[PDB]
Amino acid sequence: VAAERLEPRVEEKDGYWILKEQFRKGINPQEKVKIEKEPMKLFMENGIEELAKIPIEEIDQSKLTKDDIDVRLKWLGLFHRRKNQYGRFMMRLKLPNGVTTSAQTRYLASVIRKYGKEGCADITTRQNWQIRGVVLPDVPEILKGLAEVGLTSLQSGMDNVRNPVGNPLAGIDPEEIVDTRPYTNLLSQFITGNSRGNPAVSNLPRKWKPCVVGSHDLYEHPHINDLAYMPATKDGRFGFNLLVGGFFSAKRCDEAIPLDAWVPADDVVPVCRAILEAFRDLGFRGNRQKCRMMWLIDELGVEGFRAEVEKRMPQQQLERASPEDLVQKQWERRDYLGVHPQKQEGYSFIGLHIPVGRVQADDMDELARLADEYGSGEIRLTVEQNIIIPNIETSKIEALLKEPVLSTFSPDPPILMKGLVACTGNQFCGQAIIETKARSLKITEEVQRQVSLTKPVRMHWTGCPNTCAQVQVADIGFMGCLTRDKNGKTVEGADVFLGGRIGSDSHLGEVYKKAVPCDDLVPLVVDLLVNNFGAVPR
Ligand code: SRM
Ligand code: SF4
Ligand SMILES: [Cl-]
Ligand SMILES: [Cl-]
Ligand SMILES: [K+]
Repeated sequence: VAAERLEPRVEEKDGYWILKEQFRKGINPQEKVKIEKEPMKLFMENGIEELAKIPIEEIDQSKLTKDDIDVRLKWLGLFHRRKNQYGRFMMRLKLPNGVTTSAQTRYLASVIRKYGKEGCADITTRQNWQIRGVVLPDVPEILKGLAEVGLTSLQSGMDNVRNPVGNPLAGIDPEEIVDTRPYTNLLSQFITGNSRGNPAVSNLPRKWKPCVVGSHDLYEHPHINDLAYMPATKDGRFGFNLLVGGFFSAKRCDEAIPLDAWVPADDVVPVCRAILEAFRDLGFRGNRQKCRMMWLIDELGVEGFRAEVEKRMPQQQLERASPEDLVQKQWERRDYLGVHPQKQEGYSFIGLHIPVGRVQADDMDELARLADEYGSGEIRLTVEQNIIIPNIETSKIEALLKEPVLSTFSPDPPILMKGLVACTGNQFCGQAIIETKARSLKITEEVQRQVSLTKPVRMHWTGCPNTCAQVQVADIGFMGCLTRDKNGKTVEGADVFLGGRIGSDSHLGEVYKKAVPCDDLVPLVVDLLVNNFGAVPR
């Protein structure tokens, strides 16, 4: 690699970071949008106030403003559902470590409630909240309301740092390695500039995902993150070994690889900054499918990339990885649904199943009520789109289990439901090829009616090749497609994936059978479960 390849391609100009004039040739259309107007100005210079007053029909009449609502607003966590819910916006938060409060939950519920049939909310595969139904004129007030309850939606979509994922059992599990909350909190504060915006990390070549590991279970899925912090002692000091480059895409799925770097615990933010600066400064900005950070690592080689991180560390120091980390390979992933004792004597947490992560305003209020009556007003989200309510005095559990809402959001649903994960799908998502959430519930219910089993089989349903529901991690995965019935009629289908493993012995699954009509999946899945997962016909 020539020395010229290492010239930073962006520069700071008036508080924002822009592509240098000599690096603008051949860039993709999204890069052109970012050059035409800095997206962060919508928040940091309050551009949203005037934009929100323009009728959407007028907005659509000029490229600049249409790009504002369809592209730039994703820097404020707002996602125009142009195709499938025209004029409405999904809104996505920062929620480091999946931690929310009852007050925040009620606030989000009050927002979606206003929108009636156009509103609802979802737990995401990054243990995050999305709300739906938002209209542009309400955006300024919603931004204010979020801030009032201690939430931000900054930099949650497009070419930004995604929600920092941590251990859902952080601080409460007798078996945790290290509480991940302080680190995910710090990362979120760094990324968003303490909820004011951080332009230094908002003009990346592409999305970028971080997680901090604190569980032997590896609930955080470090193998699929762009940066994963693996807890490790080195020379008698606590810190993290670093894995880099994990990502999924239609084109390519790759597990994270060692950077061959260890940092002391206090260097979590400095090294996040150094890696992001290297990616920002040096990453390809052509074909969007070749812009994720792993592509830069392949171009420079991992050592070449490492040197770029190192030069951007304070005092330009970056130690090599510790030979061992603290994660025990002898481990069985633990079910967190149901009632479990905390490390604090006399306290329990309860994991509740949220069917395909979907909730209405009334459901959110009820969950918030439970967290107040039984817990400490805290609700935690998980990457399987479930919830945990921690800090419940154990003597209260008997009463809790009798609460009517637990018949819907159950501490002990059937085993296949426990592991079921599904993306948004075509109810709202314009990329989706099929409907996912309703279909996956229906099929899973029919399958479980036919077979019993004891193995915790994890089924993931994703609506298109973007694989937001991570079919490549599933025991059985379903990727949306259109296919044909016996008469040659167009029908919704799924490509079925097998072979995904999580935890320390991770592995990426691959397509096993293409183009199966959705109406034909039940017998296929029943047979797979009996033949490969020890299921028994009822
Ligand atoms: C909500 C969520 C799925 C879910 O039901 O939980 C989702 C939703 C969408 N994703 Fe994603 N992604 C979700 C996690 C993921 C993950 C999984 C993960 O992070 O572990 C991936 C695969 C892992 C990865 O990217 O490395 C993922 C891969 C993408 C991709 C493909 C990325 C690529 O490099 O090609 C896009 C489209 C793109 O960027 O080209 C996409 C684009 C989208 C958009 C924003 C497209 C759009 O504007 O319509 C989806 C919004 C639909 C909607 O209305 O909800 N989404 N997306 C997840 C929100 C996470 C969060 O809170 O931030
Ligand atoms: S996998 Fe496809 S259909 Fe599902 S939310 Fe992501 S982009 Fe939409
Ligand atoms: Cl996005
Ligand atoms: Cl759309
Ligand atoms: K769920």
